[PDB]
Amino acid sequence: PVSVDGETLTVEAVRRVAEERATVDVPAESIAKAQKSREIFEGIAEQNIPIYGVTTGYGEMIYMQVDKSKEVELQTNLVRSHSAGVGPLFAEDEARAIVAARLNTLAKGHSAVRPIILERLAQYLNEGITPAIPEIGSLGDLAPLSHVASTLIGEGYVLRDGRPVETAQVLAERGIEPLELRFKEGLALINGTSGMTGLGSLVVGRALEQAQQAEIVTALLIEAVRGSTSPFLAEGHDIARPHEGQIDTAANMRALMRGSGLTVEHADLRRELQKDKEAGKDVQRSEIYLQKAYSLRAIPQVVGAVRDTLYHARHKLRIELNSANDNPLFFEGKEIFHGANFHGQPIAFAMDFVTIALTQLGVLAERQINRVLNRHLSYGLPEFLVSGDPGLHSGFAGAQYPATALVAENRTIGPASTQSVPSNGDNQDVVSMGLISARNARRVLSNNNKILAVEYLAAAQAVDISGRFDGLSPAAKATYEAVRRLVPTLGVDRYMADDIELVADALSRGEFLRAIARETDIQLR
Amino acid sequence: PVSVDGETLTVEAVRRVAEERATVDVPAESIAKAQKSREIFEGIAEQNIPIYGVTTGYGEMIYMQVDKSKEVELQTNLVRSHSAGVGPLFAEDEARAIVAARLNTLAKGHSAVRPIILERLAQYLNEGITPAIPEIGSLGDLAPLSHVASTLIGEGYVLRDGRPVETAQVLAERGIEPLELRFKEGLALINGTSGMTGLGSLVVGRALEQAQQAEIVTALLIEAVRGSTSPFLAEGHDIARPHEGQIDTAANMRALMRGSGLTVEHADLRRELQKDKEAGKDVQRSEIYLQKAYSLRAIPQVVGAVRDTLYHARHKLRIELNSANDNPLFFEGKEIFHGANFHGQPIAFAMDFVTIALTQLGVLAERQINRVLNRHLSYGLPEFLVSGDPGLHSGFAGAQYPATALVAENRTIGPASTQSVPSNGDNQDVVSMGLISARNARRVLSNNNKILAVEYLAAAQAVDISGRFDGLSPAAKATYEAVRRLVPTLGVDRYMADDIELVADALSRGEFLRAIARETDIQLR
Amino acid sequence: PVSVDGETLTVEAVRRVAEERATVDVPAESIAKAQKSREIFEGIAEQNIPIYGVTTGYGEMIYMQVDKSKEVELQTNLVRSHSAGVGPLFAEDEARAIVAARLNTLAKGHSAVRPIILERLAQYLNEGITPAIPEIGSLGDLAPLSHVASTLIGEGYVLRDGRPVETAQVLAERGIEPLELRFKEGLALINGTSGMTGLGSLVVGRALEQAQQAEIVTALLIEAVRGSTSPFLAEGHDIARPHEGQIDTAANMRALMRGSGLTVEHADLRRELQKDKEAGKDVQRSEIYLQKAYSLRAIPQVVGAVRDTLYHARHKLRIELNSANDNPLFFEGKEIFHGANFHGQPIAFAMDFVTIALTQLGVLAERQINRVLNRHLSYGLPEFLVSGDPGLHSGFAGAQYPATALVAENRTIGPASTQSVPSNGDNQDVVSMGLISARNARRVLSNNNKILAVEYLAAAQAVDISGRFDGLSPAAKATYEAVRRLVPTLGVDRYMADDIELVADALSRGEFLRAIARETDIQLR
Ligand SMILES: *N[C@H](c1ccc(O)cc1)C(F)(F)C(=O)O
Ligand SMILES: *N[C@H](c1ccc(O)cc1)C(F)(F)C(=O)O
Ligand SMILES: *N[C@H](c1ccc(O)cc1)C(F)(F)C(=O)O
Repeated sequence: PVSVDGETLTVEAVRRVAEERATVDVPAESIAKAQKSREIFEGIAEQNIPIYGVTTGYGEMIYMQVDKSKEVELQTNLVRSHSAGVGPLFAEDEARAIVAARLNTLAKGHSAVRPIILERLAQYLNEGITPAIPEIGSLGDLAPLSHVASTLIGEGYVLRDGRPVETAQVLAERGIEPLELRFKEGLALINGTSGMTGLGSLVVGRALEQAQQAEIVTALLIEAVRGSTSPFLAEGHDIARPHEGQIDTAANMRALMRGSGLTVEHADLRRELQKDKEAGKDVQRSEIYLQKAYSLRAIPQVVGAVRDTLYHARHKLRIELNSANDNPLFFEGKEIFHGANFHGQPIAFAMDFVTIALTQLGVLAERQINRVLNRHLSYGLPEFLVSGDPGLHSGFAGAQYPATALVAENRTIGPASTQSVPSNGDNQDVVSMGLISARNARRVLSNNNKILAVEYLAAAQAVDISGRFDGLSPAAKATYEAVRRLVPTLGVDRYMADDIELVADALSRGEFLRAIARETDIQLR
Repeated sequence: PVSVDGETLTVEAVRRVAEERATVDVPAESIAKAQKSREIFEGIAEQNIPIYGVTTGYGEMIYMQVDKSKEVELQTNLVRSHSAGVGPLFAEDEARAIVAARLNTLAKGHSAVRPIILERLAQYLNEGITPAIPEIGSLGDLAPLSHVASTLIGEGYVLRDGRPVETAQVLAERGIEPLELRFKEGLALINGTSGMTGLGSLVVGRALEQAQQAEIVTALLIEAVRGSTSPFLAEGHDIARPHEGQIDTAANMRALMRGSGLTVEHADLRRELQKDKEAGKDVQRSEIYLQKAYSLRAIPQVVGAVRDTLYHARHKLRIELNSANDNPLFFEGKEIFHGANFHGQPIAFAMDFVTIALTQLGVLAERQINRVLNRHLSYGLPEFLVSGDPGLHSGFAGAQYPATALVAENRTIGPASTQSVPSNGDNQDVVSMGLISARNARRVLSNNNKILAVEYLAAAQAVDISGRFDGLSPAAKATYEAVRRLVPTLGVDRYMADDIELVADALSRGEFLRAIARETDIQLR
Repeated sequence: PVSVDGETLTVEAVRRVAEERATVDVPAESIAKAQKSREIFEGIAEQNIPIYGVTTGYGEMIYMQVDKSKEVELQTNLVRSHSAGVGPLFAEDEARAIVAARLNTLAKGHSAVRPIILERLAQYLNEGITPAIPEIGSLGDLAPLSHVASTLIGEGYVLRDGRPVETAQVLAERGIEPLELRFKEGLALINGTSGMTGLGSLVVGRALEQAQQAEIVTALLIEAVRGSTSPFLAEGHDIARPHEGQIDTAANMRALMRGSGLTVEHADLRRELQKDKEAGKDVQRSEIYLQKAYSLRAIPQVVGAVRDTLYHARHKLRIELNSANDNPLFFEGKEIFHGANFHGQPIAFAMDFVTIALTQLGVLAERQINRVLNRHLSYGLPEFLVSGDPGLHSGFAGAQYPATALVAENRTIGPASTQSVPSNGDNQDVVSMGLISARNARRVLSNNNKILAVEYLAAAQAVDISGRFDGLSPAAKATYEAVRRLVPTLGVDRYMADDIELVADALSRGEFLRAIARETDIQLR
């Protein structure tokens, strides 16, 4: 079970609830802290004193004072008038992550909402009731969260087999009686960063697994091309350049290639090269390369930088997940806090940074593909990995194009966290556009799986063409088998699309990270 | 019927074939010119002389000389090895536009393909056989066109109710015997810009209708707010600043508001303002604005600039549609032309420019929405168009957000025509990424319909709140009725998403352009 | 004196050396380490053992084996052939930061450089010999570092009065004998990230001061328009949403407005509303805003997010400064390390994020300017801060434009860390472009000072027009006076460009941060 206590929720926890339908539980302590903050708050709203969104209009219309006698209407009109989302609907897991983020937020106890709201949200998650949430509308997350809030009151739509269905129907067929929003409840359900933070959580968690799966195929490729292990030696990172991510990537690369009979040690390389040099020449040519190209050597530095960005994003997301990103807020013994914790700037930036970092991860993976397919660049491998008569067959020549194209495409994706546009009578004069940033990172993550899919297939192909299977390390063999289990060796030319999408789906499921765990002792950071 | 003669095909013609399933016909003359270019070419290939893609390997593997005895295999291996597309599938109309563009290209007669290829392509279009074409893979359009070529040989997949189905099955169930590719036919079917040019055609055609529909709601809005007609007077454009698009937009605005009883003439404005000024004051305040804000005045200049960009794009597309964008090429009495007419740079640029122009069209539409919803900015209209008790009801306050958000999103879309990345052993060292550019423009076009949807609804709402219906011009009344036919006046607050998507779908169908044509004499440029 | 030991250098220290010309000293322990490593390495090189860039060609030409008899020539040809920088030259302070970063890198003792090289770079810094370094060339920093390396051997140019002067002459004048590059010294000098790390250090250090100065004006503005203090209450951050930067910004704002007679507490706002309301009916309008717009309420969340980004960048830069970003590397008792520690991905990413963060800092400042100039949003202040008769005078109307334009300009600056382009026979197939990333950030930083300059002038003007000087807090009176000491109150309209440039310059040297330190007891985070 996952404890949604507004204090200890983690990015991985969110993914379990969202992706693996893990049961959720709001601890008694959170319910208690919620019921008590609600109790006090109600006594305040009963005196009809000015409170944003409770006894006043919303946004710019805050100058409008509303009498407590309207309590339920004010909250309902809000949820309805703001359910203005457009575009595609979020997938089931994305919608669950968002709902989980809003629940954790309210579970912190400063939102002044009745316990049944938390209970009803936890119920929807546990009973598989997923709101239909359109992706566009959030300025950074009113619209998206309004569609969620709608379902709690028997309105809006819920997801069922990919399509939206009236909430009223699904609820009636559940024996669940919709709720009636009271003081501040409508506002609290929609005034937060749960959309960008929920989706961001999924993206960053998966981004880290992608970094791992990139290291996994990179290792296999390095073995298949008989690269040097020098670039990954601990001294060059742990000692000479202590960036956390760099140290982690190098450690993972050393572990992945451990036991390989194909990789080369620097000592052997220079000795081999030394034997190759004559004594009378001041300058002489050699076919031996003491060092390989950047794409097969600067891995610790590049993927490591990506990891650093991802670590920073996860840290921000963890703080956010367990924060009262709502307004106004309640603190026992104090005036009602009127601030802007609903402003997603910290997540907007974090996700924009993830978009950039993942784009470079893809750039690296595509150049490695180029490396293995180019005869002048690959170590003893036929052009474009053609196993038969080249020219007559193109081998992987056509498969490189989608990878190359996705790099160009990811590069057309610009930062959204800096594109605020003033709205609502200039009341919202500076916003974060955070959910766009999150959707941007998701897109790159998705495109990267396709790029990586081509690389995984190319690597497995490089293995059988060279006849180097037996030399592969235990991990490389596991990776190879995982690919071959999905797609066979490329003999004559054939329709490629199905094979690529098959491997890319596997990557999106973390299937290669699983193969390593299930087939080796290796523990990847 | 649409004549696909490789000489006179127009962007509108492509849309008819693609969107309205208009019958296609390859004229006897084109078939003749095709059979004759094929005849001669065959005599050339029979001498086993070096010809790219016919008797040699493809791309970098052109150094590989292939014997004519392989004819069919070479062409088939090519189509299969290059069907490496990934991502979503193009919709039925998009796939039809692409196929139509490839047919027109071959119909020009310099591709040296057998007539049955043209006949079979025309057959697929006329019989409703739509290839399943994944959107990603083209470097600017091998992969996408390879998926098309696959279906001609009974391979790959075809679209059926949104899903891909094996071509072999569908063909067998059609009594159609797949084709067998011969000398150069596989290469000719995939070596062109038909993907970006086919999709570009649809986008630009629809872009022009969007410009018209933006002018339509802008006119209604100007009437509803009682704006001045001064900005649209012919002298200010036809004489003072002769940009084609500017002249066209102003002419359309004058025609649309013709007969309005709400608009104001400059003469009346200054007279009204003159009566309002005292004689003893050197400087005095007034609530009268002789001029309105840019969003309700710089329409000719802004939408006109958009039109200019769109006119330029359509011109490029028309030239491209009727060009031999293929390689190598055949010209009677000459050596086989080995060039690069498959390079989509002219379309890549054109579509990137359309992406930019349409983004600004959206920027303008969103500020007009802001204009009508802001009490301090709208002419005698309640805040956020709330017809009842503001504050208690938010009216259109929540509806502005998706429009504002889409502007920010369109701004994160960067040019693709400059992002070439070298591939295929540096053989393709400079590409255009044109299909990405085309998909970029499509996205903005799609987002703009949502922005416009909010504006159309806001305008109709501004009409009933002000009680100005009776004053609307014949065209404004037609536009108003068209909206009300889909969505009712906004009384109390209510779920907005459905209403917005309903109007946006209508816009994507050109429903408002239709209302004007069907309800008025007005002829819009 | 700043200790350059390759272990403890800080960004702050880098600035002292670069901006304040603090003296540099390589500690004896570092000299001893470098000496020992040099002697051991020399013994290895003397045996003609294959070592990258010592006994082999460079980059792709690593396959060329060069005899040790060409020691000096090899290192020298490298520096010359790579001194291909173009574009403007870095300023004195920027060039010193680059030299400083390189010196610290070599001082770590893993570069196998003779101690004299450390001594000479130190001497250039301590004696004011500044390399003329072209800003463009680095793929991320060979070209720019090669121009620096050139000056050590008496070649290239030295900067003087913004003009380049042949090094040989300068050294001849100062009485210094150029050095002769020995094994690996040419490569060690140019094979690192000192260009982006040096420049990045200055930028990040100043960016933090810019965040402080943004908080300083914002505090003054808030007092000038009597905004609420509820948004900065500790429990809303320290407790509710503990993002480090957010907590710091709130804490700073709290300290800045302490002792103000103009700011209002939420308790007051609600009491004023409670009284303004006369419970006769349910819904009523009020002129009182219980909460202010985002630009005056979301300060901790937005500037806090910027701080978070800057803290991460500073942390990455601190690690990088004290790293052996060079290749190959010497580790006693171990094989020579052949990796890629010269790859700037970690800093390239870091600076791209700083570019993004600062852009948003400017977006916020520009909207705050819009706030006080717009009569509908200023809260009683005259339109455009005109003190005389509006219309006849425009006041600050024209001054807003450069600020607005700069926001647009900063948004046209895209990430560079993702724009790698393969070069050098594909040996450098994945680079970082980090120096471009650092210059992008410097540009936004510079542009922001202009935006803030207009805001500082507008704030002070608002103080004057409202006659609220006496009600200002101590910090606010100090900020106000600092401005007034440079620019007079705006009476009649007048040329504004000199006034803005004067305050923009004051901001670039941190004069406002200094006024606070000198006039108050406030210590800002
Ligand atoms: N997030 C609130 C809000 C603003 C505007 C509309 O239409 C709905 C909700 C808020 F106002 F911004 C706030 O909580 O301060
Ligand atoms: N468009 C051709 C091509 C190149 C590469 C691959 O793999 C398939 C097809 C061409 F080579 F570029 C050409 O026609 O010149
Ligand atoms: N930075 C080195 C380099 C590369 C290319 C050229 O032309 C000069 C120097 C290196 F190669 F990258 C290296 O491995 O250090």
